[PDB]
Parts: sequence; structure tokens; C-alpha cells
Amino acid sequence: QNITEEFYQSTCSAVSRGYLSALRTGWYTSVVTIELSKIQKNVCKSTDSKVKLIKQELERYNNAVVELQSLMQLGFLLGIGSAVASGVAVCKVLHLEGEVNKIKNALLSTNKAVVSLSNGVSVLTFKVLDLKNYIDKELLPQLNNHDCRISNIETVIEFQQKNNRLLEIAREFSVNAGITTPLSTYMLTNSELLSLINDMPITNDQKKLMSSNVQIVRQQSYSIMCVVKEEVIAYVVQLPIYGVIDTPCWKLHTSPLCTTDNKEGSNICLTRTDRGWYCDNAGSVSFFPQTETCKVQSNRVFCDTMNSLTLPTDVNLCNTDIFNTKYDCKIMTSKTDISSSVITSIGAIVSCYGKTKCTASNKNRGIIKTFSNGCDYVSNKGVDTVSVGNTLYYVNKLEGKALYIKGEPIINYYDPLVFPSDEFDASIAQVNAKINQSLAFIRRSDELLSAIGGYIPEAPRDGQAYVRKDGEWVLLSTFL
Amino acid sequence: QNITEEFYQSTCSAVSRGYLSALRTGWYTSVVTIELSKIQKNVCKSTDSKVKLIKQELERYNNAVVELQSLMQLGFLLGIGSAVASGVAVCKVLHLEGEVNKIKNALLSTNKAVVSLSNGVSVLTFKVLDLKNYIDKELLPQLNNHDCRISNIETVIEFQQKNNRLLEIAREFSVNAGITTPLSTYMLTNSELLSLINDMPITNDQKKLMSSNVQIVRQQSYSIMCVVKEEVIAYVVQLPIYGVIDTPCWKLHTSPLCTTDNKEGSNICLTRTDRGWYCDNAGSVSFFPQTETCKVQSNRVFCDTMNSLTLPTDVNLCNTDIFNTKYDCKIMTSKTDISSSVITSIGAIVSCYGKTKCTASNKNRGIIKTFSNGCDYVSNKGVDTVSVGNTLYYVNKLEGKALYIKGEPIINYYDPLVFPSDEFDASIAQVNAKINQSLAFIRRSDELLSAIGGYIPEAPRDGQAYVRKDGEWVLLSTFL
Amino acid sequence: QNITEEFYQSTCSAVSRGYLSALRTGWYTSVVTIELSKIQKNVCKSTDSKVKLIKQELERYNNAVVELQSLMQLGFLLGIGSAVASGVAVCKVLHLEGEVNKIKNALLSTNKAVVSLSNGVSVLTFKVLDLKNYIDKELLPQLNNHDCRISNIETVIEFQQKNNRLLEIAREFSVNAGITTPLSTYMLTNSELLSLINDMPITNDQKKLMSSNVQIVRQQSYSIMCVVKEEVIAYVVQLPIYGVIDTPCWKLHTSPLCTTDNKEGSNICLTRTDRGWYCDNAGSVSFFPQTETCKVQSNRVFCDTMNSLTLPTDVNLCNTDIFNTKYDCKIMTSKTDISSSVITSIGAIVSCYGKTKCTASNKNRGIIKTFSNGCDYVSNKGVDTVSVGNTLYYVNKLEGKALYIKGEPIINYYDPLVFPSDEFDASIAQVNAKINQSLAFIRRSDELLSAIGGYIPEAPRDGQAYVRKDGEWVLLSTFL
Ligand SMILES: *[C@@H]1O[C@H](CO)[C@@H](O)[C@H](O)[C@H]1NC(C)=O
Ligand SMILES: *[C@@H]1O[C@H](CO)[C@@H](O)[C@H](O)[C@H]1NC(C)=O
Ligand SMILES: *[C@@H]1O[C@H](CO)[C@@H](O)[C@H](O)[C@H]1NC(C)=O
Repeated sequence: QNITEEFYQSTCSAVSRGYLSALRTGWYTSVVTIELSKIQKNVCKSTDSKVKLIKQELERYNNAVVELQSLMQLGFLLGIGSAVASGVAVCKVLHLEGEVNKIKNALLSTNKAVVSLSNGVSVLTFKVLDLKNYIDKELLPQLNNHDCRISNIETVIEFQQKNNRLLEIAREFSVNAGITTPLSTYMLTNSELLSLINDMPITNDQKKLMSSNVQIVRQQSYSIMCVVKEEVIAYVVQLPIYGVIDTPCWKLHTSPLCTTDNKEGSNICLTRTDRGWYCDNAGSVSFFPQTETCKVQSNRVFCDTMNSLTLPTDVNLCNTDIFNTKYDCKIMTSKTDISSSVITSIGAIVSCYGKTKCTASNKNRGIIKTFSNGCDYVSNKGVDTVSVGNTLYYVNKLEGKALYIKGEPIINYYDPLVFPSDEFDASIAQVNAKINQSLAFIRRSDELLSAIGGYIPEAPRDGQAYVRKDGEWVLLSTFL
Repeated sequence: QNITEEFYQSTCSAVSRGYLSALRTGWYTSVVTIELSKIQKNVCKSTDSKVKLIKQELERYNNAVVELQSLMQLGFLLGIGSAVASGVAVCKVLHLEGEVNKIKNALLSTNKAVVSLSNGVSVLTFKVLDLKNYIDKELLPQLNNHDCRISNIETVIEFQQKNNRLLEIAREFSVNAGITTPLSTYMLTNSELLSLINDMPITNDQKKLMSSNVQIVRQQSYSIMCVVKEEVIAYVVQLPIYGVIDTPCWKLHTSPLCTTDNKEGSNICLTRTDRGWYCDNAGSVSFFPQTETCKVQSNRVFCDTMNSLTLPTDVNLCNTDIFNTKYDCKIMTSKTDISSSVITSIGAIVSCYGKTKCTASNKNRGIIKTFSNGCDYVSNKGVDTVSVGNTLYYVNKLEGKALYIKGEPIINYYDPLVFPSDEFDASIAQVNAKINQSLAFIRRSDELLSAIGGYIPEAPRDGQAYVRKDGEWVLLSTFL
Repeated sequence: QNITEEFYQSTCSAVSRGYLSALRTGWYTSVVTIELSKIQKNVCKSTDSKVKLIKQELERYNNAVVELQSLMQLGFLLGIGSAVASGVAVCKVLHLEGEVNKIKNALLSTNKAVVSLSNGVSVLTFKVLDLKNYIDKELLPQLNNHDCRISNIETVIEFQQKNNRLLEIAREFSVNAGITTPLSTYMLTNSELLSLINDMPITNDQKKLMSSNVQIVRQQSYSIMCVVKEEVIAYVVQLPIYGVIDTPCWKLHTSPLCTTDNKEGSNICLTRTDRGWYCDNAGSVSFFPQTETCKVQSNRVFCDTMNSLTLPTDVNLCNTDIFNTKYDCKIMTSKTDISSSVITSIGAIVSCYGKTKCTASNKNRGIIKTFSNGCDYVSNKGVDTVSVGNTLYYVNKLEGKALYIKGEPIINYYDPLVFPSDEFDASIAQVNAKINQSLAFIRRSDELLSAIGGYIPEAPRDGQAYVRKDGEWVLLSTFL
């Protein structure tokens, strides 16, 4: 349940209410370390089958370290940020001398530790893979300085399992130029990520939201490769901070609104263009025009403020009265009376124009409604699909309450003779100004062409003097 | 097969013909189940290596079922659908009481069966993995209860292969929020997909088309995670239904058409904006403006009707007569005099404007044609690359038949003084309408200048009498 | 690497300079091969644990081979190319009789060989996996004709590792319809790709650039599945050729520029539309509007000319005098008085409008500057974050040298009463022509209102002669 939808016949637009916000407002970065036992390329040449599997698996280990070494060497009008600017900024700190040793010394006896860097930022540091101890204690002593021996075959399988994670990380960074998203299992496992969330400087509400939407947290996180230095692989994990949680959100759907009475392509159209996600935020409204950068899990909407606009609350007035005087509502105009459909949360908006067939069908009953020329709406209660032309759209089967708000389509208030049908992105006031301006020039020019009757024309230019008499020019010499 | 291409010099456009349709018109959903053995939260914990490897593999099995458990908790005037709405509606029914048991009982004796759900929808279900059997029969008995013996090392290797597909399925769903596309081979293998196509309620032509294009079917398919209930993982696979097959298709290529005789930046430009794929469909024409949403295999075109517009058959007149009165062909206008090229199916359109070098080369003979200012066309016969400015274009090496259709460029019909060169998405009639209102804006000024000529200004005010002589006021006393 | 940046207050734009070019000019095609040991179902029925593992792994081998067989059978005005046209043409030649044998013979004695195809092109050829020798010499002897025995368990692990690369190649090709990008390490490992780079027909400077930026090469390369015939799997790897290196490059950032003097939506807005990358190339300027099609690695900028426009050197005049007469600078107009921010290389542009709170902060001192209404700029020296409304932007901490160039906002030169705020993609000269047509209609109408106020009305019609005196008609007979 939980969802309600309002359809406005007057503006061919629908609003779905009942969603809860989870907006990413900031970032939080932690450094992930992997201890290494580097070089020791002195191969002992005992050609036993188990020894060459360990050695050829040791090469994969050497290649993984070298690969990572070579690495450290209304959609418009929005803002343009840098998503990994915060995470790249801490990779710059790890390049300084002694900083790697600072975190290496703090992780001497524990897997997790907070390290204060020279930049004045205390960063969480932890270690996920300990290949240094397994190689130098369970493999190399049996191999390097004890006459080249591998006793059991399980040590081969055990070594390729502990090495597998290092190979996948190098493999994932190599095909993403050192920056990966989403944060994969190999970069950070589920238990590790749950542990990191539990230790972040965030609220209990933020910890609870992240721990129950880990898969969404991954899609909004980055992994940034920093340095391979002093037998340590360090990469930064950039986690999202949801500073705005549990505020109401609603999505606006729009569809073309045209006249159905003019002849052929003489019909005019208008469409609201401010579609996307809206959420209350700090007395204002955040607008997310690109619906693709928002993830919806049940009634919870995960959006990024980097792809948002701050708007005043008066923007909601466009839903109920598009001609309001507190906010100028954005629209676009055209003459293309083409049919289309928009699938909403719990219904469908259908714009039927021309000879196009537009219907709404049911899996057990068949076609249950044939739309007439105009912009109509239907909910998912009883309907399962909608057809417009040769396009079959399935309808979301989420249960909710739909409200049909009747009203006169606003396109009928405009005269097609003076209607600017070439506005890609205008507004109500701009359309009114363009009509006021053109009708003023027509009115003013006609008032001048009629106000030039009764004025005297030029007299003959023949070197003679002329006086005025009976509406004509007469020679002055005639009167003397 | 035999692809032909006609280049229309009059509109700087080309139409590639000879293609056959394969239009996705609907969806087919099926339920995929994986039988699980219930989690033994803490099995034996020995120090034997083979038991250790088995123990670590059981943990990965447990982590995969937990990660899936926490998971169930001209294209701007197109319609907006919900491509996954049909599959998600099936996931809803599976959450209901006993619906998972209804399929679990229907799949005890067969790897596949049709199940009638409470929603009245009969869906095809099938069992895809054999893990509950391999564990409880060959691995768990010699390890559960009060035992801890892993006999052969082959059971360690065999369990890794059995369990690998499950880890990979859980791995994809975790980094995709439970909705993946394309349909990977872990979600459905090649032999399982061929088996599901052979059992779909479709004709033999449709089964044959899907079978020889399994790669494309995956590109237009989805995998949707539903539930983890009663020791079985159920997810839905959403398969495409190609209801329109073997109808002719053609592709339209367009390029800027500018004058070359005007001076500096006074040249006017025009461009057809209806690029994309067209296919006959139920007495109408389906238009796909986003070429990236279509896939081409030999002479077959796989498009999705969701990203299409349903147009009348009269839209074809825009290739033979762009000024026809039956259909208003879409164009855009501009002033920019810049060069570009359009790689077509068996040739290349070149728009050379300004002081830019435009070239057609052969890899063995070098430059073989230097284009002049204007819009020209060249086929791939003896041509390997095209060069426009600083960009090198490779041409397609598909053999075909190219027909050059001579004709006057329609940009020469327009007077530059009244040409509206700022239309982002207009049409032929909309430009003529703006030309009409611009000419009326000129003849209005010509009707006021012809109505003021000959009128006389006021004579000097100085207490003297003035007559009219030679277009000037002369004192009356001068003639006394 | 000295990176500098100038902020142009007049146009609300910044230009970051100091980068070096690496432009993808052409393509290079190489053929990668897998030697197969096709193909036997003759599986002897000895049910040994080690033999059954080889049976299952042999079936996976057979499945991958069969799975690959079914595979063989401002940016809206840019040009349209075929990105893999050159790679597909090489696949075409590999279908010809004997072409695969030519490659297979060239690879009998070496893993890398140059082969001359029948179309004249000499192509590097790489054999990356030799499963034919391993199966027929190490595995099949003791099975096919030696009474069905698997001796050691190391041949089970060794064959699984060798077959692993073939499986991943088939899986990656199966979910990408035989065309993949970026180039994964399964299709080409780091050393194999390096081996191909340094044997290409390119200079040493191009070899060094690609060799030290292997991860970028993968992001700009394609793998194309060609053929599976004569026990060989062949796919073409299409690699970039960087024909233009080390030339200067600069990026342009633009932000909306609005008046702040009017009330509510009475203000007008202007924005430069030519944001993106620019580089010098052969005496012109290559422009890359889609910033996502360029990759930056420290000082270097890797762009693709296919997504570029070749512009004259006069385009730089838009940065110094946007009202120049040589090059017409493109802009867009609106009435949207909305706030946003653009993060640049070493700073941040802030467009603050309305009642929005705009702020630049430091991690140690908090807010250090509060922007006022208008378009302002701040550098990363001392600034870590910028807040515009409810959005937080982290700034890039790259050390550089920023220059603030004071200048009058060009949005102030326009009269809002005649300003066309409905231009999605116009230019300085195009909007001056629309203003010129409205101002000439206002200039002429006022030149007539004052001209009719000085015209003389008709004299009395009473058969008497009149002369003009003191602005009145008086009788000529009075002066007799
Ligand atoms: C222009 O708008 C004003 C303000 O409402 C109105 O008084 C006037 O009549 C309008 N002019 C025309 C020609 O519509
Ligand atoms: C332009 O005017 C002519 C003559 O007045 C008329 O025949 C034609 O239909 C008009 N075109 C448009 C698009 O209004
Ligand atoms: C506008 O008109 C003036 C003269 O009335 C002319 O000098 C100017 O060049 C015109 N503007 C443009 C952009 O042509």
C-alpha cells in the first residue's frame, strides 16, 4: 500500500505521493589496506606438479601487484559536480612520505584503527586481506629455505582461494581506470561493509537505513585505487552520507495536451516539462529532473543532491493551478498531435490524438476502456496493460488510491491563430508575454495606418507658388 | 542480404532498405527456482585442511543466500514505460501465502512444469540448480550430525563447481539491486534458454527466430529477484515476445544541408530530424528514433516498440517529396556553417562547408575524392575511410547497391532575409508559417511608408504668410 | 604539470589550461586466437572421481565452443560514425577460405606473428590460449586410447585453470552480442596487450604513451567475436591509434548568467553552450562537447575525434570578447532565475540567484565566504566545499594557479522588454537579429507618431484660397 496518486485533467499531469526521502548530501571515505610480501622471485626449480601450481599461482600474485602498481602512475540547467573529488583528495594524502607507515603502524595488532593524517583529518583505516602472513608463514618457509617442497595438495587450493580476492580487485580496477562503481563484493564484502557502516560518524537512523539497503549503498559508492607502496595496497572507499531522511517525496508525471477540434495539423499542444522527483528539504524543495539517477526501494527514494535543484515550496502550486501568480510553471509548446502513454506509479496517463487506437486491457477480460481523443487517465485497479498505437505498455501493480481531478484542459483557452507553437522550454508567463507582445504590435500598427487620412499632399514642384482652396493646390498667379 | 541505399541530394538524406523486422511487442515471464538445503548455522569445525576448504565453501553458500534474503525486503516526445512492470507483478504474487509451496510441489517430479497461480495466470516454472540434493546426499551426511570426515579431495573440487553458479547469481543481483539486464548465462544457460523458447506459446517462426539469435534475446531480457522462502530461491526471467516478424524495415540517415553562396556566416542550414529505424507494422509505420535501442544482425533488425512512435504510412512521402501536403516532414534550421559526416549502411554522407578539407580515401591509393562545398555522398565501393576536418571515419564494408538521386538542395528555395534560422525542432509547414508572418511584418512596414510619402510638414510660425513652392514654404510677400 | 585557470566574470565561465592531448585518430585491428581440440562425445564410462571431474570440465569446454559458434551466425550536431566498422571488416576477411589456415600456420612456432591478409592489410596475430596441445598431449592420451585413467589430481586443477579463460571469454561475449568494451583482461591480459602495443606500426612516443596508460587503452578499445572454424576461435581486438599527442588542451566550464535587478521571474538569463574539451590539432581546434567521451589521467587528456567538431582557431575569441565579429559564439537564453554551481579543475563557479544561500567552506574554519546574487568564483586554495542551496559540492584539491578576470555580465546589455528568452541553442548574432527586428518596429512606429503630430490638416472647403500662418489656415484675400 502507502501510495496515493492525483491526476489533473486540466494539465494532463499526475503526482504520486507517499514516498520517503533518502538523499545523499555528503561523502565519507575510508582507506582499505592489503598487506603484501613482495618480490622474492627466487624460483626454486623442483619440477613437482604441486610446486609448479604454487609457482604459477605466485606469478598471478606478482602480476596482480604489478597491474595495480601501473594504475597509481529538464536534464540541462543542472549543476556539474565532481563525484570522487572527496575520495581522490585523500589519495593525495596517502602519496606523501610516511603516511603509509602511519597507518601501517596503527594496524600492527588490530584489524581496525582510526589514523590522524597530516591534513588534519582522522580517517578510518582497516585491513581486509592478510596475504603477508599466509605466504611468509604457511608457504615460503616450506619453499624458500627448506629445499623446495609442497607437502599437501590442499595448500595449492588454499592459496588460490586466499589469492582469488586480490586477483578480482586488480581485475576490477584494471577495466575501470582505478575508479569503480558500484562497490563490488570483492572491494568490500557484506560483513565488512556492515562493520564500516556501524563505525561511521553518523546517526542511529543513518546506520539503520544503510544496513537495511546495503545494495543501494553499493550503487551509490565508489572505490578509488590510491597507492601500492611499502608492501601495502591502499584503496579508498567513498561511502554516501544520507543527511536528509524520512521527508515526503512525490513524483510528477506529464504528457502532451493538445486540442482535438482543429483541422489536420492545425491543433496546438502544450506539455508541463518539470517532471521528476520532488522532496521536502530544509524548508525548500529538491527537484530531481533525471529520474534515472534515483533508485526506488518500496516507498523509499534514494536520490543524489548533486543532480538536484533547490526550489521554493510554491512550486507545488503548479499541480493545482498552472496559472498561479506565485510560481511561473514551465511548459513546452508544439503542433505535433502524436499519441503516447506515460506509466505512473499506480496508473497510466494516455494522450490519444488522431486516428490512433488507444486502449486499456485486462488479462482476464481484455480491452476494458477505449480512450477518446484527449488526455485521459486510468489506474491499475483492474487494468494490467495499456496500448497506444503499436506499443503495449505494462502497468505497475502496486496497490494504492487514485484520485481523478476533473477540469477543463488549459490548451482550449488559447487561440491557435496567435499561439507560439515553437517553445522548447518556456513558461506560462513567457507564453502570455509573447501573445501580449504580438497582439500589441498588430493593434498599434493598425491604429497608425488609419490615422493618416485627411493630411495634405505635396503641391506640384514646377517653380510656381500654390495656395490651398477646395481641397486642392491652385496657382497663386490665378488670384492676381 | 541485399541492402540497397538511395541518397537524396535534395534533402541531404539517405534511406537504407532491404531489412527485416523483429519487433519486441510484449513480454513472457517465467519463474526460475533453486532448491536450497536449510542453513546449518554451525557445522563441524575441524582443523583438517579438506574440512577447512569445505567449511569455507559452506560459508560462501551461506553468505549468498543471506545476500539474496536481504534483497527481497527526436526521442524527447516518446512515451515513458516501466519495462520491468510485468515481471515485478509476478514477484508480487509469489510473496503471497503458499504460492511458493504451490510451485515447490509442482517441481518435485519434473525439472519444469506449468503452475496456475491465485492471480489466474498460468506461468511456466522450472528448477535450475541441484544444490539441495548434492549437499544433503553426498556432502552433508558425512559431515553433519556428529561426524567430520572429508574423504576425497575431489568432493572439495566438485562442490566448488556446483556452488559457483549460486555465488555468481547472488553476485550479479547484489550489484544490480535485484534487476539485471542483459540476461547473463548464470541466470539462464544457453541450453536452458533454448529449452524455454521451445516451450513458449509462440509460433514456429518465432521460436526459430529466437533460437538463431540467442545473444539478442539476452540483450532484450531481464532477470528479477523475487523471494527466498521455504528453502528455495525464486526469481523471474522476463523474455521478449516478437509479435512482428519479417516485415520490411529501412533506416533514414540525415545530415546538415547548408547554402554555400552566401557570405561568411550568412548561410542558412536545414536538417531532417527524423533519423532512425522505420518498419511496417499493422498498416502503420513504427518509428524508432533512438538507434542505440535497436540491434542489427545481418539484414534483421531487433527493436523495441516501447521506444517507438506509431506513425501513418504517409510518413514515407518525406523521402520522395519533403514538401508534400499530406504529411508535415520534420526539420531543424540553423546558421552554423560547420562540417560533419554520417556513416550510413553502405556509404557515407559528407557535409563540407567553409574552409574545411573533406576527403574520401582508399587504404591502398590514398585520397581518391576531394569533396567540394555542399552535401555529397559516396559508397563503400573502393572507399575505406572518409575524412572531414580532423576526424577520420571508417565506412562500413557491407556490399550493396547505392543509387545517387540527383536533385536541387531544398535550402536554396528559401530567402535568407526572412529565413528563421533558430528552430530546434520544427517542420516544413511551421517554417512556412513563420516565413508568412515575417513577410507580413515587412509588407506592413511597406504600407506605412507609402502612406506617409508626399505629406507636407508645418510651415514656419513667425506671423507671416507662407505659400508652397518647389517642396518648400516661401513667404507670400516674396510674390507681392 | 602547471594547471592554470581564468574565470571570466563577463560570461560566467572558466577555462582550465595546461593539459596535453592524446586524440584517438584511427584504429588498429589485431586477431586473437584460441586453439581448440574439437570435438568428442566419446567419453569412456570409467566412473572414477578424477575422471568424472574431467568429464564435467570437458562438457563445459564443449559448451563454450558451441556457445561461441552461434555468435558468428552541444553534441546533437555531431557526426555519426560506425565505431567498429574497421574491426568488423577484418572479421569479414576471416570468413574467406584459407584465411584462418594462414593465421593458424603463422602461429605454429610462435605466440605472436604478423600475417598478411587477402585485402593487403598486415595484422598482428596473437595466440593467447593453447588448449589443443594440452588436451591432446597431456589429457586425451590416458583417456581416449589408454583405457580411461586419470593419474594425478594436479591435471584436474591444471585443466580447470587452463579452461577458465575460455569460459570467461564465452560468457563475456554471450552477454554483449559478440562486441565488448572496455577490453577486459580475460580478452587480453596486461602483458599480451603490451606485447601488441609495442609491435604496432606507430612511433616510439605513441608506444610509450599507450604503455604507461594501459588502463585508458582498454577504455577505448573493442573486442569483436569473428569466427569459430577449423578448431580455432578468432576475435578481433580493435585498438586506438593516437595520431595527435602533446598538443595543448583546455576545458571550458560555463554557468547560467542572470540579472538580479528585476523582481521574481522578470529577470533574464544567458548561458554559454560550448562547454567541453578543446585541443589544438593541425592548425585548427578540435572541440569535444561530450565530456564523458574524454578520459583525464593527471596531465593528459584522452579524447576521441569521432565525437568532435573541427573548429577554426577564431573560437578562442569567445573567451576574450564574446561580441567579436569573426566567430559567432553560441549561447542559450531563458527566464529561469535558478541557482547552481559548476566544479572546475582548481575551483568552483557559483551562480547564486533568488533567495538561495550560497557558501564556500573550509574543513577547519567552516564558512569563509557567503556569495551574493550573481555569478562569482572561488579557487580551491583554502576552500574544500561549496554549498548552493541544499546541495554540497566538494571541490578538487589539485594544486594550480587561478586568475579572476573582472568583467561586466553580458546579460546587462539586453533590454528585457525585447529579449528573446526562448532560445535553446542560439548565438550572439542570432539573438541580435531578433532584437533588431523588434527594435526596428518600435523605432519606425515612434518615427510616425511624431511625424503625424507635425502634419497639416485640411484647409476649409469654402471656395476660398488659404495660406499657412502661425499654424492656421488664413484667407489669402486678407493680405490683399
Ligand atoms: C498586455 O498586458 C497588459 C497587462 O495585463 C494588458 O493590460 C494589455 O491589455 C495587454 N495587451 C494586449 C494587446 O493584450
Ligand atoms: C502562407 O500564405 C499563403 C498565401 O497567403 C497561403 O496560401 C499559405 O497556406 C500560407 N502558409 C502557411 C503555413 O500559413
Ligand atoms: C542591427 O541594425 C543595425 C542598424 O540598424 C546594424 O548596424 C547592426 O549590424 C544590426 N545587427 C546585426 C546583428 O546585424
